[PDB]
Order: sequence, then C-alpha cells, then structure tokens
Amino acid sequence: WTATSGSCKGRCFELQEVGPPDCRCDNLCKSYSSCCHDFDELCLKTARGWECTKDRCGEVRNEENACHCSEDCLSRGDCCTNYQVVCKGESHWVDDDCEEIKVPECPAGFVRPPLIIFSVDGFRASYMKKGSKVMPNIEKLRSCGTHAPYMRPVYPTKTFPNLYTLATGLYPESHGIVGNSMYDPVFDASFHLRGREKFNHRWWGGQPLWITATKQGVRAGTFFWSVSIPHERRILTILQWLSLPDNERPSVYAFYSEQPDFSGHKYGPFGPEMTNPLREIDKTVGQLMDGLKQLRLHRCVNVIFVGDHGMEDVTCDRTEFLSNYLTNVDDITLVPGTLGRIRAKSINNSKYDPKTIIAALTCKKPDQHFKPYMKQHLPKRLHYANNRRIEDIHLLVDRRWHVARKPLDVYKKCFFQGDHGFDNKVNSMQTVFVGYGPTFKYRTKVPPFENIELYNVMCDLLGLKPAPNNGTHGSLNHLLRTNTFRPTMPDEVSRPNYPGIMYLQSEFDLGCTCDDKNKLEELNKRLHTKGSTKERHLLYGRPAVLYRTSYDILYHTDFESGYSEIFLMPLWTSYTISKQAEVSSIPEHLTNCVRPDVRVSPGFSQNCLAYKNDKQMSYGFLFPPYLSSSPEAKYDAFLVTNMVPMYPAFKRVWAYFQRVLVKKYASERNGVNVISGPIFDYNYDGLRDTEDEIKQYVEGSSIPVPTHYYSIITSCLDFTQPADKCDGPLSVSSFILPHRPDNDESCNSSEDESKWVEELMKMHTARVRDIEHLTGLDFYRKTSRSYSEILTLKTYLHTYESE
Ligand SMILES: *[C@@H]1O[C@H](CO)[C@@H](O[C@@H]2O[C@H](CO)[C@@H](O[C@@H]3O[C@H](CO[C@H]4O[C@H](CO)[C@@H](O)[C@H](O[C@H]5O[C@H](CO)[C@@H](O)[C@H](O)[C@@H]5O[C@H]5O[C@H](CO)[C@@H](O)[C@H](O)[C@@H]5O)[C@@H]4O)[C@@H](O)[C@H](O[C@H]4O[C@H](CO)[C@@H](O)[C@H](O)[C@@H]4O[C@H]4O[C@H](CO)[C@@H](O)[C@H](O)[C@@H]4O)[C@@H]3O)[C@H](O)[C@H]2NC(C)=O)[C@H](O)[C@H]1NC(C)=O
Ligand SMILES: [Ca+2]
Ligand SMILES: [Ca+2]
Ligand code: NA
Ligand code: NA
Ligand SMILES: [Zn+2]
Repeated sequence: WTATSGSCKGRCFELQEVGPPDCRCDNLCKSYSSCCHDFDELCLKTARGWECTKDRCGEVRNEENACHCSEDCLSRGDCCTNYQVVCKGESHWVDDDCEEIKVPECPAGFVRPPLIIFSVDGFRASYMKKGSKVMPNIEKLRSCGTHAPYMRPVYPTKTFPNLYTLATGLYPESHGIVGNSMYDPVFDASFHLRGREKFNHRWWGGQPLWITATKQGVRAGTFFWSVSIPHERRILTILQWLSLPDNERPSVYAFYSEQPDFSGHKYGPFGPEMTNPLREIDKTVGQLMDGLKQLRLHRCVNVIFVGDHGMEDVTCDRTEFLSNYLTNVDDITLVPGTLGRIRAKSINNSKYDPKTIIAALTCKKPDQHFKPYMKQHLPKRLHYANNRRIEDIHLLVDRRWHVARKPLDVYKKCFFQGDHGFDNKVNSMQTVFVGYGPTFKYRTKVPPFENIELYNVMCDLLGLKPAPNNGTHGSLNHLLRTNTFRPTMPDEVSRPNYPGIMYLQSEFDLGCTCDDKNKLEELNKRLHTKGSTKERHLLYGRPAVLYRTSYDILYHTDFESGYSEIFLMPLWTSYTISKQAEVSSIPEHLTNCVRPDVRVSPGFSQNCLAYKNDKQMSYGFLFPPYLSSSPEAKYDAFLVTNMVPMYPAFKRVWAYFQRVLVKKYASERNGVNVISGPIFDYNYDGLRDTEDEIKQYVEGSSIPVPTHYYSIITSCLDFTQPADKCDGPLSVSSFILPHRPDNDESCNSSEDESKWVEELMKMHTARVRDIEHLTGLDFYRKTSRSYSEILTLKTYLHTYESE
C-alpha cells in the first residue's frame, strides 16, 4: 500500500528513492504503482512538444511546457535540446567537423568527466554499416571516437542477462540473471519479464556499477527507465541532472532504448520497417549531443554507445517440437525459444530420468535444428553451468530456429519475424560498441571484444576500483587515451624442480613394455635433457603455476613439459612445429610402447596395468609421436611422463588433431607453437579443481581423469615470419575439448574424422584466459610485447564465423 497523496512538487525524478508508504517521484515509481497523485502532471509534461520553433524564441516562461525556449532556460538547465540552434544561430552537433578532444574541457566545479551510457536494445552490429546513411549522429560518434566492428554479448543473448553483465562485469552464471525467465529451486520462486518477483533484490547478484560508484562516493543517475516515459523526457531528465550543483550532480548516467529490438522482433533484423526505428534512435543521440553542446559539455562527457545483443530472422514455421521426440512430453517443463532448458514437471516423479530424455533428443532426425547437452558439457566458452537456476538439461538451438514443447504452444501464444538468444559467437547476435570523449582515443578502430570487459573500463573512466569480476583488467587499455590501469603479472606460487637421472629401469614395476634398444652424439642427447632445445619449444617462457603444488620441468629434444607429481601427468606440454616439419607414423614395433622416465620416481608415475584393467579407459600422449624430429627423438614421446588418460572415443578426436591438424596449422600459419594439457573441472565452475574434487580415476589407481583437454596454438601475426622468429604481435587460437566416452555430440561421427572433428573443435574454441582459470596457469610470461597487449591476446576468441 502506497498513500499516493503526498506531492512531486519540486521532486520530479528525484535521485534518492523514498521509503513506503510515502509516495515516490523517481522513474521506478510507475512499475511499483507508487507515484504521487501529480506525477504525470508535474513530471511528464508534454505541452508543445520537444522542439523550439522560431516563434517560441525568447518567450515568457510557461511552466506547463515540456521544455523551454525562454531566455532563462539555460540557467534553469531545461531548454529544448534544439534551443540554441533555433533561437541563437548555433549549429547542430552533427554538423560540426570533428576535432580531437585532447583534454577534458569541463565547466568549473566538475571533478571528473561524467560518463553517459547510451544503451540500445537489439542493436545488431551490422546496423553500424548497413544503416550508416540514416544515422548521421551515430556515424559521427563512431568515426570520430573509438569503435569496435562489433562487441560479443554473453550467452544467452537475451536482454536482462546482457544488460546486467554490462553493469557487473560478470558471467550470467555468477550474477544470477541466467535468462529472461527463471525458476530458483532454493527460493522456490519464479522470475518473469512480466510481473513483480523480478524487482526482488535476491535475483540480482554481484555489484552493479551504480552501487560500485555510490560506495566509493561517486553519485549515480538511475539506470532503469519506466517504459511509458518517452525517450525525449529521459534525455531531458539526464540534461537536467547534469545542471545540478556540484555536490548533488551525478557522475554516471544511463539512457536505455527499447528500439530497435521491439521492431526487429516484428519485422526481422533487416525488414524495410527497420529504417524508421534507426532514424529515430539517431535523432535521440542528436538530442543528447545538442543538449550537451548547449551545456558546454560536449567535449567534457565520455559517451558509450552500446547494445545488449543483435537480432536474427526467426519465424513460427522454424520451430522444432519436443512432442516429436519424447513419449513423456507432459512430465517435463521446458523454457522455450532460442534456447531450451528442461527440468521435471514434478519433483515427486522418480521415473523422470535425464539420461533417457537426452538420448531421445540426440541425433534423431537428419537435419535436427537443436542439440541437447547436460549443462556441464556445454562449450566452456559459454560459461553457462555454475548456477542452480540453470537447468541440468540444455538445448543449443541453431540460429534461425525455435524449440517448443508442443505445437499448441506456438499458435496459442504467426506474429514475429526476429528473435535472439542463440550462441554468443553467432554473427547475427553480435552488437555494437562506440566510445566518444576526452578519455577515449580519437578516430581509432579496436578489435572486437566481449561485453564482460566493459565494467572495468567504466570503473577506470570514473576513477573507481572495480568489484571482483570476469573481465581481465588492462585488456581494454588500448581503447583509452589516459586512465589506463597498469596491471602487473601475477606472482608464481610454486617453483619447479629440475630432476636429473635418479632411477634405474628395474626400480619400476609399471607393467609397461617397450621395444627399445655413439660418444659424439651421446653428449648431444644429454644436452637435450638439460634444456638445449628449450628456446625453440618454449617460446614465451614457461607458464607460471599460481597455486601451491609439486611439479617438475622435463626437457626433451622436441618438447618441454611441467609434470605434476600430484596429478601424475603434465599440467602443460610445449612444442614448436615449423612450416617445414614432417609427419611420420608410429612404427610397428613401438605401437604399445610406454617407457619409464628415469627422472621421475615409480611412486609419482602412471602405470600400464591400470589401463589394461580399466576396460573403458585407454591413453594418449600430449606431445604427439607423429611429429617427432627423428627416429631417435621419437622414443621420448613414449615416456610414461607424456601419457594421459583418454577414452577410445576421444582418441579418435585427439589422434586426428595431432596427426593432421597440427601440421595443417603449421603450414597455414608459418609454424605454430602448441601448449597442450589436461583440465579437471568436475564441479563445472570454470575453475581448476583441487585434488579432493576429482570424481573419477583410471580404475584401481590414483590417476585422475581429465574432464577436458586444451591446446593453445600461437604463431606470428605477421605470417611472413616463422612462429619461432617472430618480431612483433602474436596470433592465437585455442580450444578446450570435452573428454567424453562417446561422440554423441557429433551426429556425423561414424564418418571419417575429416568430416566432423574440426567442426567439433570449432564449437569448443576458447580464450587463453578460459584455460588460465581452468588450470591456475599464467601463459606468455616472457615475450617482447607490452603486458596490456598480452592481456588482449589472452582474451581473444577465434570464432570461425565468416565476415
Ligand atoms: C567470475 O567472477 C566472479 C567474481 O570474482 C567469480 O566468482 C567468485 O568465485 C569464488 C569461488 O567460487 C567465490 O568465493 C566464495 O565466496 C563465498 C562467499 O560468498 C558470498 O559473498 C560474496 C561477496 O559479497 C557474494 O558475491 C556471493 O554471491 C553469490 O551468491 C549469492 C547468493 O547465493 C548470489 O546472489 C550471487 O549471484 C553469487 O552467486 C554465484 O556464486 C556462488 C558462490 O559464491 C555460486 O554458488 C552461485 O552459483 C553463483 O554462481 C555470496 O553471497 C564463500 O562462502 C566461499 O568460501 C568457501 O571456499 C573457500 C575456498 O577458499 C574455503 O576457504 C571455505 O571453506 C568455504 O567453504 C565453505 O563452504 C563450502 C560450500 O558451501 C563448504 O563445502 C565448506 O565445507 C565450507 O563450509 C568462497 O570463497 C565468490 O563468492 C564468487 N563471487 C561471485 C560474485 O560469484 C567467478 O569465479 C568468476 N568466474 C570465472 C570462470 O573465472
Ligand atoms: Ca535486449
Ligand atoms: Ca572446478
Ligand atoms: Na583400457
Ligand atoms: Na556420434
Ligand atoms: Zn528482444
């Protein structure tokens, strides 16, 4: 209950929110049913519209009007945004030549340049080019400021997950807003687009920018706007707040537009109807920039023009129905549309079985347009699993499609032609970023980057310390003229041992066998074991181990490794393959060869008997025997210290990557450096498991089974230089392949590996940073490059989408 008969007199769009049941005058009052009786009359004035005309110039102030054209309006801070243009012979901001803003040019009493976030819903990245003729204000921000060709949203590419990621720097799994609709089984409560539960603070985790600002003494304007407040009034309210006295004036502001998303749903991303919504958004930008210019703030404020996600062509006829796959469709609840999430309809049903639902959904139809996953098997790049609000069963829907439970859900709900929510690497889901202002660079293009990075930068722009988040602070320093954040490399926590030869062959009883059999070249083999080829194979220094553990560096002719005495296998294995390298096979006599490593005790080694006994598990090697530099060097590849546990189904993938794809990449990239290793993430939190979290071992042993295997593949960005003699910037691609006992994920897996393996690997593309979280390792410690540049490289994601 709100006693809605106090008054908004003088309080319109007040910044502090008053406590119930005294009535409210802030932009949230509408959605709470709590506005004072006179809120519309006083606060939502519309008389005479939003623009000055020639006859209004110098008028007598009429407090009824939406905005003013009277001589007193500038000092009141409430002129129509075109006032100086119509009445004072000034130009529109968009008609001025752009001039570098080398320093903030701010009115006296401004402690820092304000930040304005101008967010546009559903603004697909290609609109910047495709709509540029009808968006002159946006085009000027873009060409004159700092822009990316696109910005990658988070998954799912829905509104609330992405806007809250913008505000927090967090993955949806960590901030808690994991979709537009959610069931939280601890609360036993549902979050919906329509309704009131969604305002409850228990849904919203992390620390959003407005809270980070307030805690640190920086005042914030509201970020939420009630849908019924017109855009012109939102802009005028921001401009009014900017005219407050110093002690009262916010430093950070947000504008939000529901367009072009709203129309894109109805007409598709490029429907002819889409031109008008784009013109209208450009006009609003024009109003803001003209307003800033009037207030002498247009070379003082940092403006961020940013979208939450793009928009794809989707219609009703492109819907798959679970009723065509499942007998038991009435015992499930589906969250439907551009992603699927499945749970039991009733928690009393103990005949509900996720295993049988997954199987009934797997490769059942020749062109099936969704793929089911247990959430922990989703590509790790999605970071979409560690939250009780994310259902165990997930469906990744192909772009352009929907999933629904039954056909009646679709026609008792064709309306629409656009939708979004798909995999965040899909081109149609990409969105926009432009930064314009004294703190951003002038006329500068930056590579595409992820929206999880922006929180840190907005904190930098406001002199705030960011709360802990998923950005990599410093990775976007190249966007900024100043206020850079100068990170330092983390300290290594564990230093390696460098074992020499310490064990005789007969001390080992591992049940392994190998068919293995000159003074000049004897010194040669010794030098290799001490590290003589290490500068060839370890190009960027050894990775640093950032947790407490016991490990050995092991050197070889063809590869170097960091061998974990605790996990009984390398944490990492590093090797370089030049353009000229040759692929050989595993000779017949060496097919089943595993060799004890006389540097590493029996007690800290794997054994072959464990693999013999484990009928499900086989093994592979991290440095591949196929790429040995010579027949004699090939023996090193069969050391028990190079062996890792692999399901036979996974070995099909691994053997093809190692025999075919590494050489292909070296040919294409002019040499590659490869770092490969295991990952253990049994609790799917995206973070390295400790030893007491491992759920599975090679039967009868303490050999832990990896959940995933990674590789980081680096070469010279200037491919005219070989990987091992690179003078400048690096180029990287990486993957984190799920270590699965079947290839059910790949529907064409009965075919030759040349038809499906590389497709699987692309799906599981990764950032080096993702691998760092999963392993507690820190790569690229010794390069010629600046640390911020290396941070950008570590956040790079190779997407395999075309242009
Ligand atoms: C992306 O960036 C984020 C942010 O940096 C990273 O997330 C952090 O990861 C840490 C490790 O997982 C985690 O640290 C834990 O903090 C616990 C205290 O947590 C509360 O306080 C913080 C601080 O204000 C708050 O942010 C938390 O908010 C979470 O939970 C609320 C309410 O549930 C949600 O509203 C919110 O959305 C958020 O949820 C997310 O995180 C939680 C985990 O905290 C998940 O469960 C959710 O699914 C969701 O993803 C909290 O309110 C603290 O309790 C932990 O301490 C345990 O472990 C340490 C190890 O050092 C040990 O010393 C202790 O023994 C202790 O164990 C005890 O509890 C165990 C479990 O019950 C039990 O088994 C033991 O026997 C013990 O009793 C731990 O230190 C940190 O909170 C989050 N922060 C956030 C915001 O998520 C994230 O990792 C990054 N992602 C990647 C891939 O890099
Ligand atoms: Ca949206
Ligand atoms: Ca983990
Ligand atoms: Na076996
Ligand atoms: Na298959
Ligand atoms: Zn939408």
